[PDB]
Amino acid sequence: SVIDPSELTFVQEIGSGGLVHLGYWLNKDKVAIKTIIEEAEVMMKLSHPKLVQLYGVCLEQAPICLVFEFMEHGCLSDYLRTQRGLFAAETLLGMCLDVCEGMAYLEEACVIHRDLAARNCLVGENQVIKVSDFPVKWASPEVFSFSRYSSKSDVWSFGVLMWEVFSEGKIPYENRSNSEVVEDISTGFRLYKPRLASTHVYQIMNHCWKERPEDRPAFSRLLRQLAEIAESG
Ligand SMILES: CN(C)CC[C@H](c1ccccc1)n1cc(NC(=O)c2n[nH]c3cc(-c4cn[nH]c4)ccc23)cn1
Repeated sequence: SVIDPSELTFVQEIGSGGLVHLGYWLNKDKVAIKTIIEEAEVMMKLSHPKLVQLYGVCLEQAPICLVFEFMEHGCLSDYLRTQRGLFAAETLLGMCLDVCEGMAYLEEACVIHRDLAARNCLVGENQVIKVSDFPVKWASPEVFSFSRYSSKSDVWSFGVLMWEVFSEGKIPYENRSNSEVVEDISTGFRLYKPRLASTHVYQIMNHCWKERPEDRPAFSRLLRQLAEIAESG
C-alpha cells in the first residue's frame, strides 16, 4: 500500500536515530456498513483480534448505520465452497481455533451471539477468521424448544460451524426440512463425520452437541482442547 504525502500531518518528533514522528493520517479506508445509541456503545468496547471491530455509529441522518471492519475475503461459508480441496486438515482446525478465541472472549464478557455460523464468520488477510453479527440447523434443542439462549447454546452452533469448516462449506442437514431437523436432533441424530475431520475432532463436535446444555464444554475449555489437537497432530 502506497500513501500520498498530502494525507499526512506531521506534529512532533518522537524518536531520533531514521526520524520517527507523531503524525495524523486522514484516509478513505475500506469498511463494512450495516444499515438499520446505548447497545451500540457496549459493542465498541469489545475489542479482540478474532472479532470484527465496530469503528463507530452514524446517527445524524436516516437510515442510521454501524461502521464495521472490512474483511478482504468475505464470509467463510462461500470461502470454503470456492476454495474446496485446497485446504489441509490443520488449516481447517486453525479456522475453528480462531473462531473459538473470539467466542471465548464473548462468553467471558457475557455476550450471546444467537446466530453463530460460517456465513457470520469472515476471512481477512493471511486467512484470519473473525466472528461478526453480535436457523434451526444451527439452533440447539433448548433454543428450538424453550427459546433459552446462553453461551452453551452458542457452543452447539460452534459444533455445526466446526462441521461446516471440516466438510468444506457443505450445507448442514441438506435435503431435510426444518421439522425433520428438530425431530431427528431430539431423537439423537447428529451430522456425519466429514472426511477431513479426525476421529477426536468429531467427538468435540458431539460434546458441543450434548442435549443437556451444562454437559457441553465452555469456549474456554474448547480453546484449550482444540489448541492441544493443533500441537499433537
Ligand atoms: C471474495 N468473495 C468472497 C467475494 C467478495 C465480496 C464482495 C465484495 C464486493 C462486492 C460484492 C461482494 N467480499 C465481501 C467482503 N467483506 C465482507 O463481507 C465484510 N467485511 N466486514 C464485514 C462485517 C460484517 C458485519 C455484519 N455485522 N457486523 C459486522 C459483514 C460483512 C463484512 C470482502 N469481499
